[PDB]
Amino acid sequence: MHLICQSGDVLSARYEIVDTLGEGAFGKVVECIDHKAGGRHVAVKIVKNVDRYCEAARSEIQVLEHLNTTDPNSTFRCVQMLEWFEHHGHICIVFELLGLSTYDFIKENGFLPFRLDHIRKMAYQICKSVNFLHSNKLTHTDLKPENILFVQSDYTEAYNPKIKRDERTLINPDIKVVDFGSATYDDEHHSTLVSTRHYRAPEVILALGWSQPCDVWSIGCILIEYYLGFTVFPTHDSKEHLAMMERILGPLPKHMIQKTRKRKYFHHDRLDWDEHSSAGRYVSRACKPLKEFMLSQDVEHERLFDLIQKMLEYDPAKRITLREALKHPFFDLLKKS
Ligand SMILES: CN1CCN(c2ccc(Nc3nccc(-c4cnn5ncccc45)n3)cc2F)CC1
Repeated sequence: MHLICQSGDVLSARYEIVDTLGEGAFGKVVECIDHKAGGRHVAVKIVKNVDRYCEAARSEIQVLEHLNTTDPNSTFRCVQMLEWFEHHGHICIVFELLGLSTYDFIKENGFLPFRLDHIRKMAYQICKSVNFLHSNKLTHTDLKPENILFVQSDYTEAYNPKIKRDERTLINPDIKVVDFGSATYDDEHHSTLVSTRHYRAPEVILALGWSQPCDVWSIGCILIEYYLGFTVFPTHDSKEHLAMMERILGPLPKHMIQKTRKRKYFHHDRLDWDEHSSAGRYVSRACKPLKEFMLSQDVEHERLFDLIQKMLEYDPAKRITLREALKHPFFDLLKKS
């Protein structure tokens, strides 16, 4: 992989590598000068030569040709793919250049949460963009802070004596959504497993089928991370996740516990869980009812926490849609002149 990129390398006799932006399971994204587009800077994703990622990359291109044709102005803030190509048998996708991820900024800002007026603007653009997928019979399936990128990443730094550390604040918190490698059409085959551990919806964990709603869950989880600076679901393990869900959101619905073919996770009608074990005590300590995480009782926090609660509905049918989410009172303050 690194054998196929170094600063100075030229790709498709067009793109000159100046910087690695970041790496991942997929491969790496590099910043390039495009010599045949007036020296415009672009991001190029170089995909690991594994069929798994090869397949993912190829569908990502078909989804983005679709989204780009449907929204040529990029009004719904999906990342714009400019073109793609092959370099030593690795698939390469060229995008408009974006800054670092909402995850990166949190991490670099000392794992501090975003301030609320930024969460509102970011939550809206995430909901508008992902709803545009939902309007076009697509589910992203893999929403997480890492896959939400800032257009501009520039920030001011200032010492907050409220928290006794230096705090970084975005100038422009505008975001776009990336990684359509896992995006599935309503008419296409649905994988048994989708989404990253912490942002997996309960319908997905319990193998009850999934669709647009499994995205709304993930967003719910994103907005908590932004509010706190850490996930409220810190775990790799499936059963542990449901146990944390139970402590924060309350008991799983009767019908979902009934219908699930993953009966490994249940003992009659309750989660098969020794609360007095390694994972057990950890959950009792690390989790509490959702509303006990609110840092303020200010009206603006409660209306955010009402949306998060609506997004974390256990039943995907009842679960608020993003068309409704965009109407929620939390966003009234964006629409005031
Ligand atoms: C530890 N962090 C270090 C920073 N990393 C990082 C920062 C900025 C971009 N930029 C960029 N621009 C346009 C498009 C894309 C993009 C398209 N598709 N994808 N897919 C997955 C991830 C990014 C993108 N990325 C890229 C970076 F990797 C992430 C990992």
